[PDB]
Amino acid sequence: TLNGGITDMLTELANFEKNVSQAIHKYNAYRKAASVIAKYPHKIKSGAEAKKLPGVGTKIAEKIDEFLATGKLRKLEKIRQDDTSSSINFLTRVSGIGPSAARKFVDEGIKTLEDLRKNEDKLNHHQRIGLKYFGDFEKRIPREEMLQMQDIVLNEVKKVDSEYIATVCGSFRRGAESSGDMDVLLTHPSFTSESTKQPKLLHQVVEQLQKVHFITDTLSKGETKFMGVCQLPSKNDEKEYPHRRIDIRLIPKDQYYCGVLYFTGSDIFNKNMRAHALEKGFTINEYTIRPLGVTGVAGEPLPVDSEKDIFDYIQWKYREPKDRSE
DNA sequence: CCGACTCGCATCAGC
DNA sequence: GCTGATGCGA
DNA sequence: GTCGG
Ligand SMILES: Cc1cn([C@H]2C[C@H](O)[C@@H](COP(=O)(O)NP(=O)(O)OP(=O)(O)O)O2)c(=O)[nH]c1=O
Ligand SMILES: [Mg+2]
Ligand SMILES: [Mg+2]
Ligand code: NA
Ligand code: NA
Repeated sequence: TLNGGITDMLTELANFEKNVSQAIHKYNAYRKAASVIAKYPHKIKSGAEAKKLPGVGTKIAEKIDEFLATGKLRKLEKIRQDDTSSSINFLTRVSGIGPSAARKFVDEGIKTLEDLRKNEDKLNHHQRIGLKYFGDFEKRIPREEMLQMQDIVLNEVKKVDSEYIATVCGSFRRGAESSGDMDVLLTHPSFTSESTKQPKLLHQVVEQLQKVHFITDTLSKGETKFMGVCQLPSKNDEKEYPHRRIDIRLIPKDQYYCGVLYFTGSDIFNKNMRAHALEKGFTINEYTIRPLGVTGVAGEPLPVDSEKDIFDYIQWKYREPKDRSE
């Protein structure tokens, strides 16, 4: 990271606009600029140099020049001193508490960690578990642990039905040396885009993982998406592993490649690829890639037989998962 | 100059 | 209960 | 906040 200081500054500004200003497009603007600078293979010398990159306009160019000259940003220094901003930015770090709820909690005088802990009855379920594992959820997961978790999930899933296929995506599939959480794609031949020949396909998997005490908590749970908490087993006299966030996503089996492309990421890579898809006259979700008729409505799903096919349509060279970490 | 920047689950308002 | 919007998150 | 039209 040749420009770590610059990208940190931009990320912190992105978090401000998202959590405090509640301006999601400014959040995305700052995160795009941070991303494009992160992969820039030179140590940036000026805001003008950075301005040539796509996503870096005039305003960010000015802030880069201020940072390079002084090592600080006065706009950020003020934001850090603001109490409401500081309180909201902290509260939103609890999973389940977004910008809206964070601002509402502050109005009611709930703005610290002990505040949250004494007002548990004013949290919904997701928020209560997010508070419960606040410390754990901010810890990274070494790939070594990710490999153990993959081993458990894939085997427990096989025990339920051998026709399941569990694929670990996210930063792990991109080959990250450490991950923020675990992301699992799930397929079963009974569930396709044409029909669902078996009920509770995701349920049975979740229940099995609970049965062996891998899954410990549930944030949300529906037909196709599970969002919860898991933990590795520790041997005798060991300090326990931290509790980890786990997402499980059931996708129609015939729509695997669109699914695995989506969940592999990164999130900014997905935004860029889908934006590029639009400019090429296609639209992409986790299910399909569809053309746009000039009238502006999506047409019928095009044939997809690999991840590369999706790249081919929008005229991108194929990029390995390890080169999608934007 | 300025419109525009994919979806699942929880929860709530309105009927 | 159903529908559609909002919040939050992947 | 940025940018393509
Ligand atoms: C947050 C987010 C995620 N995704 C997709 C891309 C991610 O790689 C995938 C899993 O989300 P994640 O676990 O929050 N991101 P990650 O696995 O790439 O990185 P890490 O968990 O922080 O290590 O979901 C989106 O398509 N839009 C999003 O806004
Ligand atoms: Mg992840
Ligand atoms: Mg995740
Ligand atoms: Na630029
Ligand atoms: Na949060």
